[PDB]
Amino acid sequence: SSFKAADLQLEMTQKPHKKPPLVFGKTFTDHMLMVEWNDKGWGQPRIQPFQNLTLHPASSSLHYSLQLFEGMKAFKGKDQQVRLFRPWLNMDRMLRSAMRLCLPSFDKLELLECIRRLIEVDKDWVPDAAGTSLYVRPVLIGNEPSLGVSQPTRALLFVILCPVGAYFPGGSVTPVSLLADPAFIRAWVGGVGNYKLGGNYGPTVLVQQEALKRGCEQVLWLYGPDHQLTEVGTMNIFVYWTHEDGVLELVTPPLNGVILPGVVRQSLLDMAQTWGEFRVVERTITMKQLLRALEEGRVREVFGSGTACQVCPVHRILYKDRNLHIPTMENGPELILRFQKELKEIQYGIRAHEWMFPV
Amino acid sequence: SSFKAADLQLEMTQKPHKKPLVFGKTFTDHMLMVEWNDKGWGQPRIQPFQNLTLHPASSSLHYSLQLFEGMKAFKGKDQQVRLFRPWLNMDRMLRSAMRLCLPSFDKLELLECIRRLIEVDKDWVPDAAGTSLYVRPVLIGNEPSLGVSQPTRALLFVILCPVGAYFPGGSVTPVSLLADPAFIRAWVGGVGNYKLGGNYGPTVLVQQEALKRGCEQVLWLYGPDHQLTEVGTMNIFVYWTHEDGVLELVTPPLNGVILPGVVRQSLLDMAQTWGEFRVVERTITMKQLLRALEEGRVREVFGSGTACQVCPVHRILYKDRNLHIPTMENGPELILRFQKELKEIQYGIRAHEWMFPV
Ligand SMILES: CNC(=O)c1ccc2c(c1)nc(-c1ccccn1)n2[C@@H]1CCC[C@H](NC(=O)c2ccc(Br)s2)C1
Ligand SMILES: CNC(=O)c1ccc2c(c1)nc(-c1ccccn1)n2[C@@H]1CCC[C@H](NC(=O)c2ccc(Br)s2)C1
Ligand SMILES: *Cc1c(COP(=O)(O)O)cnc(C)c1O
Ligand SMILES: *Cc1c(COP(=O)(O)O)cnc(C)c1O
Ligand SMILES: [Cl-]
Ligand SMILES: [Cl-]
Repeated sequence: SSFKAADLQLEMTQKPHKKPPLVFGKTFTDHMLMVEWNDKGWGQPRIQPFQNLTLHPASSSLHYSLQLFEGMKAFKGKDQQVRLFRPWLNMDRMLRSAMRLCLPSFDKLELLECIRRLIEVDKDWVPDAAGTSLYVRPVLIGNEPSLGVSQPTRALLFVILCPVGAYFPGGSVTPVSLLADPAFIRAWVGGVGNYKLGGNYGPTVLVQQEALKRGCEQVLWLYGPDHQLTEVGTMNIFVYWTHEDGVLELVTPPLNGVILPGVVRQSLLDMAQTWGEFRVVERTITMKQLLRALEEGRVREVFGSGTACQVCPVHRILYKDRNLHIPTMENGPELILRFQKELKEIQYGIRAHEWMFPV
Repeated sequence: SSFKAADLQLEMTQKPHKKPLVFGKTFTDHMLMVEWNDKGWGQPRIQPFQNLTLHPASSSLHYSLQLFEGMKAFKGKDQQVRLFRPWLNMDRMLRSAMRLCLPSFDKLELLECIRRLIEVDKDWVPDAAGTSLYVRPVLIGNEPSLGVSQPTRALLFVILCPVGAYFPGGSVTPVSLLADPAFIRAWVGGVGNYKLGGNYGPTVLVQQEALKRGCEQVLWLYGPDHQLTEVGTMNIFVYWTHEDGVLELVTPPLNGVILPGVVRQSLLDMAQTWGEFRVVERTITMKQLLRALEEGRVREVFGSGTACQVCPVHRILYKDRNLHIPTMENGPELILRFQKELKEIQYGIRAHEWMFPV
């Protein structure tokens, strides 16, 4: 069974936060969704003032990382209408994460409505400046007051919101440099890298500091003896090139266990497939193929995809000691600009689309 | 710079709870709490047991900036309470902290604080055969920020649980293991060698799969040669006559996918000290185990950890095929010897530098 949006309880706040220089993830809206689960099943969902959590010191969320999260954006169009981008995919992914951690199942459409209801309550937090959005952070945590390692008998689902600025505030895509060092592993086949679980991120903090120490902005996560490019930072990685077989192609790593199935990533594949102008494939990509392709001037554009930026160009990769220039910016970046344009059009209501869910 | 035990703020409880055991559900009256931030560590405080108040954006809950430890205090016949090799836990906790970019601290200061805490709740430490006080330190990040970055805030706390005897009737009872290579606990280059919360959540579903398949625990296999790495949340040992005809005690080496257990190390030390057979840290593969079993060379297989000290293994389900492991048939002599000596040391029957008095 599941909590129902029909049973939503609303507690409006009596201490409205002073509304706003928006740094991602540091500013929170006035309300939050909160739903508890125990042996009686799910409690009633409530929207309530933004407040601290009270947790037992033995809560399984804090000892054995019984935790998962989601990340999606709500967009305010020119028509002043707020919409969520392909939220159904986030709910699908959230439910898969929950099952992987033996956390309680819920109804994806019910949570979607509760989230819709929450954003409606806090709709005046949704900025409308170009490229801005409201970031939605649903979380599901185990909350058993017990040091045993087992399926929890209690859990907490909550959602908080953050207004965020344009990822490219200059009003144009700015490329990033990547550290590609095979010493670091994000995830492995047989692991849980393909689920959006807190456990996958904690260990990356030190690696990201190492990228900074070596003059890079983000980490290119390599995997295997053959140095497969899997993801970049917290984003999916795409390469637009002419492959060894002479075919112009957009490639991204396949969903074989080490890749988080990004909503933007799936959207880019869907869009590109639909245009039908070039080959679009899911295949592994090795550092050896990339080096060769750069030597032969076959690489046009490399970029990350994710809710944060939508698509972010890469201009450099430090692989061991070798500094590799990636000619993304010298090639438009045509495909990147085309993706941003079409996504912006869809997201901000410029052109009505099944991918958008009205608040 | 670390917090100091000298600065301890004691706040005794207003209303003490009545004493009694399922592991990890009963807690004592007090807990240690220390806060960290841009001004460094606050002052440590032993305060009554109580809830944590966390910002809903806490990095402990979003990005698993969390680590823990697990160790036991034992109350001997002289009613003195002793911790088993706590310095090793402190060493391991600090390594974990550094791996997650959480604040460094002084190992001796934290141990003294834990000692002070246990002293305050000394009467919670049970003394019946096989019982102990379980000590659970935790360090968590606590940034009120969704950025994935080094936290500028953190929380170190320690809670305590009295626990019963791991074995019913004071007698080792063996377990069955599921050995399925599809499930991978940790990878070379990963963080399996640190005691981070993120390593445990993913195992919950795998343990359920184990139960569904008639087994009690998971045997964690690694690599294309199906190396035996760990069993459940414990290290794994094999006592056998090796391919070269020599009697040996073997356990996988600390190559990155193995958690360096305190009991594990103590079993190696103890067996090395007896100098009666070969003690070695070497990779163990399923192929080697199968051939050894077929040739009658395996005497005992067991796990080691703070939970039970040593736990015999009598069956492994591998590739839809049940392998009988003749551990109980062989005494289990080594297991029993290890348990007895650990027990004598732990409950003070024999003096030993491994024990830290409270
Ligand atoms: C307006 N800004 C946002 O909407 C935003 C910004 C950052 C977000 C954000 C939203 N959401 C997240 C986030 C955090 C954890 C998991 C998933 N997403 N993050 C991560 C924070 C830490 C850095 C990380 N950046 C990268 O991985 C890369 C930059 C360039 C390349 Br190529 S990769 C993004
Ligand atoms: C009296 N009991 C205890 O002191 C006790 C019991 C269990 C403990 C316990 C104390 N402390 C922990 C624990 C939990 C997480 C990390 C480390 N230890 N655990 C784990 C709980 C989940 C099951 C796990 N068991 C195993 O892995 C195996 C049993 C037999 C073999 Br062979 S393997 C132990
Ligand atoms: C969330 C996430 C993605 C995909 O992001 P979307 O916003 O769903 O496109 C990719 N990789 C990692 C590591 C992530 O955490
Ligand atoms: C804690 C732990 C060990 C070692 O336990 P000790 O009690 O330190 O001997 C081994 N393996 C795993 C997976 C653990 O969590
Ligand atoms: Cl969709
Ligand atoms: Cl020691």
